[PDB]
Amino acid sequence: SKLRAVLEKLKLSRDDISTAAGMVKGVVDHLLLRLKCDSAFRGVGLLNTGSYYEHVKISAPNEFDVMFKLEVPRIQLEEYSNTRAYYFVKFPLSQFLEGEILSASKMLSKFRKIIKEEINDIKDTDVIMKRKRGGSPAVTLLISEKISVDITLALESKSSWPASTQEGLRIQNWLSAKVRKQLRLKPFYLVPKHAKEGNGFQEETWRLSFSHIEKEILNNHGKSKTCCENKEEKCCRKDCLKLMKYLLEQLKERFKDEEHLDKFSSYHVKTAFFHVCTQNPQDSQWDRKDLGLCFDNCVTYFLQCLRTEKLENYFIPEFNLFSSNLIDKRSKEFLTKQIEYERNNEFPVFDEF
Ligand SMILES: Nc1ncnc2c1ncn2[C@@H]1O[C@H](COP(=O)(O)OP(=O)(O)NP(=O)(O)O)[C@@H](O)[C@H]1O
Ligand SMILES: C[C@@H](C(=O)Nc1cc(Cl)cc(-c2ncc[nH]2)c1)N(C)C(=O)c1cccnc1C(=O)O
Ligand SMILES: [Mn+2]
Ligand SMILES: [Mn+2]
Ligand SMILES: [Zn+2]
Repeated sequence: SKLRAVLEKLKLSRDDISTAAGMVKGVVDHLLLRLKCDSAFRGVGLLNTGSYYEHVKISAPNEFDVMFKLEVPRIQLEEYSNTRAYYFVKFPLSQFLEGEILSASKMLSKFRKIIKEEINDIKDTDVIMKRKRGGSPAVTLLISEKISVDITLALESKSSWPASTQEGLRIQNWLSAKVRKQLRLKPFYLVPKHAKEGNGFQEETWRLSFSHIEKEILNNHGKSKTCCENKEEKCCRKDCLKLMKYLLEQLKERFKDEEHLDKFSSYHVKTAFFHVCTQNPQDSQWDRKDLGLCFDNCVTYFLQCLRTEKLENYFIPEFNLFSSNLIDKRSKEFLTKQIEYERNNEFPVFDEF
């Protein structure tokens, strides 16, 4: 009942949703219209993604994610240095070429410059652009000093997914082989997040994103097509993800003056959650009346990922989110220590008083 009380606190206010939805749509639709007036971005379209649109945003509707997608015909990908997730793109767009290479940094720079200029002309609403966030492919706005919106430029390809995904998306026993085939016929996206190059970055490179598929999975998440559509099939999958997100969010807030938790994000618990869904494919393994055990399942799986330093990207199995190339052993051991403490003491970080 403690966890149910936490979930109640984490629910979004209907009034907050109403106000935030109206503000975000108005700003983003406006910016989409304006971007379409530039010769480079004339074909851009909108794709809403991330936790708000997955219905697993917690506490307040104060952070939205949207892709501004662009279909570039005759796209040719080249994997960057066996990184599995990062690619060169080979091809109004000549302004972004460096050779035959379509430079991710050049496109993102112009994207940001246009948005910056357009929000300066917005006089009816309080809209500012936040300082660049290291390693982010997004341009981030703050509306009314309270609502953050991450706008990510994304190249769209309707080609077959890259070979690094061949063994990913292992949903056959959970969501079915038919659905896996259907999802892999959808487009994929490249976002301007650059591969590491020594102490710097390979500024021409793009990164694969399957944020849209993650949304498809979370909003059609049951083995039963009617999971969570009736009183007899309410599962606790989304509640477990919300609780894992809150656990990480609260620990990051508490330990914010440490650096050890700075490299963890909600995508780590999202990825681990998808793996637990693969391991537990039946809706009967996610019964509402088993919330406590299901959440403990999720926590101990995440702990094992930290201990083994293994957290495969759900779509790209050879991309290890917990590689020591990305996160120090010391940082993973530190997070392990804090989560173990929370588990062993019935999650005091969840308590308001
Ligand atoms: N490390 C990553 N690798 C791949 N995709 C990522 C990564 N981080 C974020 N994304 C994608 O970008 C989306 C938006 O990121 P973010 O706003 O951090 O997460 P979120 O899922 O919306 N959770 P939150 O906003 O904390 O409630 C995620 O849902 C992912 O699809
Ligand atoms: C680490 C970094 C990052 O790598 N994000 C990322 C990586 C990839 Cl590969 C794809 C996409 C994507 N695909 C579609 C839309 N966005 C995003 N990050 C998590 C953020 O900057 C961040 C921080 C706080 C809140 N929100 C975000 C955010 O990203 O929304
Ligand atoms: Mn988000
Ligand atoms: Mn975001
Ligand atoms: Zn369900």
